[PDB]
Amino acid sequence: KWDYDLRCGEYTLNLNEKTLIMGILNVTPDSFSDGGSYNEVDAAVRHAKEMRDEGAHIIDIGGESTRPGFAKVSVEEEIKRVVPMIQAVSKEVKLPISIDTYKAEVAKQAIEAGAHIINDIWGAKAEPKIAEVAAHYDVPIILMHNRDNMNYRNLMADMIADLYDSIKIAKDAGVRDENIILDPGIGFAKTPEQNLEAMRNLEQLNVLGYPVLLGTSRKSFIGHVLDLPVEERLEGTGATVCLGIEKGCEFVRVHDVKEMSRMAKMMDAMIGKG
Amino acid sequence: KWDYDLRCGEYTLNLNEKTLIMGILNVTPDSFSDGGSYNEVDAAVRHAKEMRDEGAHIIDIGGESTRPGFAKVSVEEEIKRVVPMIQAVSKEVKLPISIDTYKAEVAKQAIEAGAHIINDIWGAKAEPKIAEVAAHYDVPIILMHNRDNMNYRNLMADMIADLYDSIKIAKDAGVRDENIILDPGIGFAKTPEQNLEAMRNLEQLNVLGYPVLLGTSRKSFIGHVLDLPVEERLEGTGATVCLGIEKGCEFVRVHDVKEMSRMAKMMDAMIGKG
Ligand SMILES: Nc1nc(NCCCOc2ccc(C(=O)O)cc2)c(N=O)c(=O)[nH]1
Ligand SMILES: Nc1nc(NCCCOc2ccc(C(=O)O)cc2)c(N=O)c(=O)[nH]1
Repeated sequence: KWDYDLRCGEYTLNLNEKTLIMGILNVTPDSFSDGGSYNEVDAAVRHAKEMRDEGAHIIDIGGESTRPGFAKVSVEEEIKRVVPMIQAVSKEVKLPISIDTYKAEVAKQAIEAGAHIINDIWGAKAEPKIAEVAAHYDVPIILMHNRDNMNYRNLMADMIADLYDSIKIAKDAGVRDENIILDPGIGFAKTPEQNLEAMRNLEQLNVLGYPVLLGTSRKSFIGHVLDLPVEERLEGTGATVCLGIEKGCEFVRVHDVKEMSRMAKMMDAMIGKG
Repeated sequence: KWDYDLRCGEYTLNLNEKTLIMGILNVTPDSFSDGGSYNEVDAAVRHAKEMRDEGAHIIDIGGESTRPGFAKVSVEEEIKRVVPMIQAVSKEVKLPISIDTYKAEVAKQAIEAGAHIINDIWGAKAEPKIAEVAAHYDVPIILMHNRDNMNYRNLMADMIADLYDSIKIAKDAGVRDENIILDPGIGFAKTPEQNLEAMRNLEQLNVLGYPVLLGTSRKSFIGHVLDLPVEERLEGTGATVCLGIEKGCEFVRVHDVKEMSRMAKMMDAMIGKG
């Protein structure tokens, strides 16, 4: 399949050999500072080493603006939190880092402080200027599907159209094709039922010709199906990661790294990946 | 898909609604008797109730002749062990029971003592007379793929041919089509690599037009891929059960019932089963 590797500055990721595990960094902010305090940076570094030891290939690190139950946060604010965490994890853990942000100033600073991949939940549509940051630093950029409504004419046809609008924004900024990753955005502007329909038809995403990241870890559509709370979603999650790899994804973005790494590796063996 | 239900005397199994979990009964024999002692029958009954409570739809119970690290055992011997266990589990747990045996006298006695399904690892080839027991009691019969060599010309073509030889034995004894289940026999007369090749191509088994049971729970091909001991094979197992359901299986035969039931149910939701 892939005739190139994902170039991540110091690191190379081969897309043919294995499904790549991206581990979700658990960020617990210190009640008493706006960023860079010992307890919260040390929590982040130890969690990254755990994930590295359990099999992660990329560490994903987010600021308050994109991470669930928080209010919106300033750009100045998001940078103080996240940049000390990038610096520490980057020096201390030998894996590429993706910065999860949709804001172009936050992406730029995160890269300067040692990030390799940009993870955008708005697919360059919130701030088109982020695709300019990508092209300049020449870093991979994940363009996730998202929209500000759930009025689909045909769920998958529309998702593909919305992903191409993202791809067009990126390429018009000089983003090289080999620095584009797509994401179907499970959980984002989709009913519980639309989420399962996108799972059921993920293979259609491969016609665009770019690697696909999948992120279903613990999402509430799992809780919809199984009737289970967030901490009881492991098995449900593992089902979506296996279906996702049978359907052609190159990455998955998971909390339960040790578990999902074993499922990934068994699946790779069976489909004949690598 | 299925225009009929699996009729199991007292119980009916709908093949369209859900993947059916068959739970593997843990049989720990009493050092001091040849069968029917309290400790070992009570262990069996409590394990069945655990599996019922965790989501199992069928309980699978085997005698010494088919269960791994034991020597061959007599017919008289296999009946004393297994028949007290059938009687107790059957009265006490409200689910169909399958008797795992390839011997026609053992199958007959197990049914008389309350079993609903026959599970034959030799596919009626060890003792063709078992298909006569099936037809008479009019019970479902699982015909697993197995052979006495690993000289395949084309693994899957040969498996399908060997399964049809089984089906021909069964039908020539008066086994109704609706009482036939096939099994690709993962682990049986196949290298670690042949096992993955059968996983990769299980969907071909559906051309025969019968429900398919899959049993990969903890098998050593998982240990081959992941380099993990028997008790560390949960994630590997879950991968094979999901690929198996994406490929059209109606049953899986599992040790880890609670876990594999959640994965089964998420998968059902995504493929649109039920
Ligand atoms: N690209 C991509 N990013 C994602 N997330 C980035 C935005 C922030 O999302 C978070 C979701 C969960 C967590 C957490 O549980 O700690 C932290 C952050 C996806 N899912 O949340 C996804 O499916 N794909
Ligand atoms: N039909 C069918 N029967 C099977 N087994 C019946 C024969 C006895 O096999 C056992 C395998 C494991 C265990 C156990 O771990 O307790 C007990 C019995 C399959 N796998 O072992 C299979 O994949 N399909």
